[PDB]
Amino acid sequence: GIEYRSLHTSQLTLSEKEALYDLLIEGFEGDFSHDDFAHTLGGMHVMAFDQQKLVGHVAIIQRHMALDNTPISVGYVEAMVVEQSYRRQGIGRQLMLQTNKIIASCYQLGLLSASDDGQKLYHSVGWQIWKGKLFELKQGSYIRSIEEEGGVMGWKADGEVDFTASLYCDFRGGDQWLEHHH
Amino acid sequence: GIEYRSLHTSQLTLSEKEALYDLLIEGFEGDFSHDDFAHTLGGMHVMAFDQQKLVGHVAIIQRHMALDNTPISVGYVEAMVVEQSYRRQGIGRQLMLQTNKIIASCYQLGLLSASDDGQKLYHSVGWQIWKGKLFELKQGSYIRSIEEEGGVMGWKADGEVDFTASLYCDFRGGDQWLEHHH
Ligand SMILES: CC(C)(COP(=O)(O)OP(=O)(O)OC[C@H]1O[C@@H](n2cnc3c(N)ncnc32)[C@H](O)[C@@H]1OP(=O)(O)O)[C@@H](O)C(=O)NCCC(=O)NCCS
Ligand SMILES: CC(C)(COP(=O)(O)OP(=O)(O)OC[C@H]1O[C@@H](n2cnc3c(N)ncnc32)[C@H](O)[C@@H]1OP(=O)(O)O)[C@@H](O)C(=O)NCCC(=O)NCCS
Repeated sequence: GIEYRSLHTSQLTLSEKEALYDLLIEGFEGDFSHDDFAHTLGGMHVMAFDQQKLVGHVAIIQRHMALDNTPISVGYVEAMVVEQSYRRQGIGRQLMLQTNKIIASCYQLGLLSASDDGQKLYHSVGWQIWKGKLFELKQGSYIRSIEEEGGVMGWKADGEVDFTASLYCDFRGGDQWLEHHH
Repeated sequence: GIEYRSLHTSQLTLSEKEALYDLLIEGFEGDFSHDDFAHTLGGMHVMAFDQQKLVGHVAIIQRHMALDNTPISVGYVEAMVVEQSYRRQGIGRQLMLQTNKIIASCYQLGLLSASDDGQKLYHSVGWQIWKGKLFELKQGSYIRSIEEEGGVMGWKADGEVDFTASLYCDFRGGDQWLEHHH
């Protein structure tokens, strides 16, 4: 069947990294830059394989944030993709359940960014919309990230996380702006 | 001989985590709290083993910082320890060389905190004192971390890192203060 392996970036072979880049480009329909690839590296990769062949991926990146004024360790989930011909068979769900187990063993909180349609998969494995305010650094000072509110979901490993509290994010750059649409 | 394995926190067994806690407490001479242990978890552990037995460790934690106003991905090295009876045989050095290879495959910059005596080991494997200013968040705003300047060393994976530039750190809490000594 499908076999799942969880590997840190440092544990990947060159072959596996090239196959990951291929899966990401194709699965994101060519909207996937060198910075987006760099942005996926440095943490854990949960990967699905059909015999030797990479067919699914999600990354978990460690981030260090503040919940109101208290430090909180975050596992930040990104770059979820399943090869188009392998979709709608539960691989995405399995990737997320493995991801939840990593978060539970390692971090206080899981966070991710999803579109409205995108959210159902995550919600089926326990994720919930973050209700509180979000803040990001802009030219060295915190400013509320209205854009992103409602698009961020979380998953509670540390039972004392208030999803209505304010999160103050670490800097990850990647053009941040508030959309205004008439 | 000594065998080296690099494992993410999520890949450790319960036995291995308990042995890691034991090594850390003993190797840090009982100055090692639950928060200090939590602070070591969530990234990579480079570990040295004598047959089945854990004898050395160092952790690499992903951090996301700003170099002046540009994002920089950091591998933050912490919790280096070798069992006292195994010291002065090159295990510490080997742990650091494995650590440097992780940094080179994953991050733009390695950073760590060392005492004056502590620095020689790191300097023997290419690390250098960060010369620029350091900034940390305090009640939500950046303030210069004078305390820490001179105690932080870096190791350049991304050849365009200016060690005289200002680093703006992510929040990791753990009582921050400037010492004043007469
Ligand atoms: C999002 C994505 C990873 C989902 O992967 P997947 O393997 O198809 O996910 P799953 O199969 O677990 O779940 C997908 C859907 O198939 C349905 N499904 C899963 N297994 C099934 C089975 N045996 N029979 C019928 N339906 C099934 C699920 O019900 C889920 O429901 P939905 O139609 O209501 O959305 C995939 O569509 C993808 O790679 N998209 C492009 C990249 C992307 O947008 N990624 C997210 C970035 S945040
Ligand atoms: C710091 C520490 C990890 C070093 O581990 P180690 O395995 O002894 O390190 P190494 O053997 O690679 O290097 C240590 C010294 O032994 C010397 N040495 C290494 N191999 C040798 C050999 N075969 N023969 C003689 N000397 C040797 C090295 O020259 C180095 O030089 P130094 O005396 O000038 O400092 C260890 O002392 C320790 O665990 N300390 C307590 C925890 C701590 O303070 N950690 C750092 C937190 S930032």
